[PDB]
Amino acid sequence: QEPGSGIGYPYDNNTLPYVAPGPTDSRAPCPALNALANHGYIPHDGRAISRETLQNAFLNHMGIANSVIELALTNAFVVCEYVTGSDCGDSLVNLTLLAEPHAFEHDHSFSRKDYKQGVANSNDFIDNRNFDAETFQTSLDVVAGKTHFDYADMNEIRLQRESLSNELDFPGWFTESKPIQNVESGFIFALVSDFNLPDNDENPLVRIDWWKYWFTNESFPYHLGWHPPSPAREIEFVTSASSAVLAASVTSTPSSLPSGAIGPGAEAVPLSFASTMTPFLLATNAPYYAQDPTLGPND
Ligand code: HEM
Ligand SMILES: *[C@@H]1O[C@H](CO)[C@@H](O[C@@H]2O[C@H](CO)[C@@H](O[C@@H]3O[C@H](CO)[C@@H](O)[C@H](O)[C@@H]3O)[C@H](O)[C@H]2NC(C)=O)[C@H](O)[C@H]1NC(C)=O
Ligand SMILES: *[C@@H]1O[C@H](CO)[C@@H](O[C@@H]2O[C@H](CO)[C@@H](O)[C@H](O)[C@H]2NC(C)=O)[C@H](O)[C@H]1NC(C)=O
Ligand SMILES: *[C@H]1O[C@H](CO)[C@@H](O)[C@H](O)[C@@H]1O[C@H]1O[C@H](CO)[C@@H](O)[C@H](O)[C@@H]1O
Ligand SMILES: *[C@@H]1O[C@H](CO)[C@@H](O)[C@H](O)[C@H]1NC(C)=O
Ligand SMILES: *[C@H]1O[C@H](CO)[C@@H](O)[C@H](O)[C@@H]1O
Ligand SMILES: *[C@H]1O[C@H](CO)[C@@H](O)[C@H](O)[C@@H]1O
Ligand SMILES: *[C@H]1O[C@H](CO)[C@@H](O)[C@H](O)[C@@H]1O
Ligand SMILES: *[C@H]1O[C@H](CO)[C@@H](O)[C@H](O)[C@@H]1O
Ligand SMILES: *[C@H]1O[C@H](CO)[C@@H](O)[C@H](O)[C@@H]1O
Ligand SMILES: *[C@H]1O[C@H](CO)[C@@H](O)[C@H](O)[C@@H]1O
Ligand SMILES: *[C@H]1O[C@H](CO)[C@@H](O)[C@H](O)[C@@H]1O
Ligand SMILES: *[C@H]1O[C@H](CO)[C@@H](O)[C@H](O)[C@@H]1O
Ligand SMILES: *[C@H]1O[C@H](CO)[C@@H](O)[C@H](O)[C@@H]1O
Ligand SMILES: *[C@H]1O[C@H](CO)[C@@H](O)[C@H](O)[C@@H]1O
Ligand SMILES: [Mn+2]
Repeated sequence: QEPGSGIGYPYDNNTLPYVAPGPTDSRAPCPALNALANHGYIPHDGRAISRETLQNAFLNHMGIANSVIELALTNAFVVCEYVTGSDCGDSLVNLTLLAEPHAFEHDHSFSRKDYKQGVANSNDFIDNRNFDAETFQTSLDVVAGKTHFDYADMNEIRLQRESLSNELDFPGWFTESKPIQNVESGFIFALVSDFNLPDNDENPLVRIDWWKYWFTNESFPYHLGWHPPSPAREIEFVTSASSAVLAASVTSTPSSLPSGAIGPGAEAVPLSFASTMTPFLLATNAPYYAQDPTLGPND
């Protein structure tokens, strides 16, 4: 928000306004990075981004400590080298390359379509990067009629998403990605769980309106009483939440689930790609921005 608005005070004392991305701006498959870029906490054009830029942006404007993004930074730069063909040093070329499929970007996302979702031909691909309202609605419908959801609910959501993706993706494309997705499940609990409840650290409950605002608008739900977590969330919270999601009991099992879908997931680790492997072509779509309604500087 505008620095003088005081909307972030006293959790964020140095805010910048929301600015919608233009047609030439680079955006990510990540709702967090997109929100940061929309506010210029990382470059608004989504290009040439250093580790420290990202660390400071997450810590000072989102209440997310350095520990939370340590692996994410490692993987971002691995994907950058893979996509571009050369070492990206400490300048991430752009955000768009992060939508390289079967890498950091993965299938059965909460709010994005899959790279080969519903395509009639093997070589075809679609926008697996921009926010997709229809996809996100499939996630929200699992918790329809609710204001909050827990670990068990999140587990049901990711299962529903896995089921839908396995059915809709071109035969052979679907690849389960529990370790990455459920770090991201942990991310959701870290950012938009209801810290106003007395037991937030034992059984954090996500506020659905906060989640919906963040994802749909790619800006921060301050108007709904949200603020950056204080103290900043640490990696321990995230991986514990991740483990708790996958450990939660399933009361409704979707069909067409991949093998081993229900149960614990592997620890997320650094990505690696063969030097001979050519990257998949990136979707070229203009960056998404909210239009119903469009957002003002303080939204
Ligand atoms: C530099 C650090 C980060 C990088 C490089 C990064 C990168 C990515 C990428 C490539 C995806 C796409 C995966 C997919 O859904 O197919 C993604 C998704 C996601 N990111 Fe990040 N991320 C970072 C930090 C964060 C943080 C700190 C949060 C929140 C605390 C966050 C929230 C999310 C969520 C919730 C998704 C899932 C979106 C969905 O499934 O629709 N990210 N991120
Ligand atoms: C973000 O950065 C990535 C990585 O540099 C960009 O993707 C790449 O964009 C270039 C065009 O600037 C593509 O190069 C072209 O390749 C085709 C086919 O090989 C060739 O006919 C052209 O002569 C040109 O060399 C490249 O394919 C593409 N990489 C991938 C894997 O898709 C991306 O455009 C950037 N996005 C934004 C919004 O800045
Ligand atoms: C995206 O952001 C917009 C702008 O903040 C939200 O629309 C506002 O919703 C709040 C509810 O707290 C109201 O006070 C305002 O009257 C709304 N403004 C306008 C112009 O509609 C919108 O709800 C957000 N989207 C989601 C899905 O959360
Ligand atoms: C991205 O651009 C490519 C051409 O540069 C196309 O081959 C792709 O289909 C894709 O096009 C989509 O996004 C662009 C924005 O760059 C739009 O102009 C197209 O209408 C399409 O949605
Ligand atoms: C914001 O400023 C107030 C008043 O000086 C201060 O008490 C608070 O600690 C500041 N917040 C942060 C996160 O620095
Ligand atoms: C989130 O983190 C937990 C603990 O590392 C994993 O078990 C899960 O697969 C996901 O990566
Ligand atoms: C989440 O998981 C990690 C290991 O993946 C632990 O280090 C952390 O304490 C938390 O249990
Ligand atoms: C790890 O941390 C999470 C979040 O604080 C808890 O919900 C979980 O029970 C475990 O202690
Ligand atoms: C990962 O961590 C969670 C929360 O502590 C457990 O529920 C799970 O069994 C696994 O150890
Ligand atoms: C986890 O617990 C539920 C009860 O809520 C059962 O339905 C399920 O079989 C599993 O034991
Ligand atoms: C068991 O409970 C879950 C909530 O965790 C529901 O999603 C499901 O429909 C069933 O009632
Ligand atoms: C749906 O069915 C699976 C087994 O296929 C269970 O693990 C789950 O608890 C739910 O009842
Ligand atoms: C229970 O919930 C699962 C996942 O949301 C559905 O796939 C199933 O149809 C039932 O409603
Ligand atoms: C990481 O691991 C892969 C193997 O999957 C190698 O191809 C790469 O060179 C790096 O060592
Ligand atoms: C987004 O842009 C529209 C104009 O199309 C405005 O009505 C709105 O206030 C927001 O700035
Ligand atoms: Mn995805």
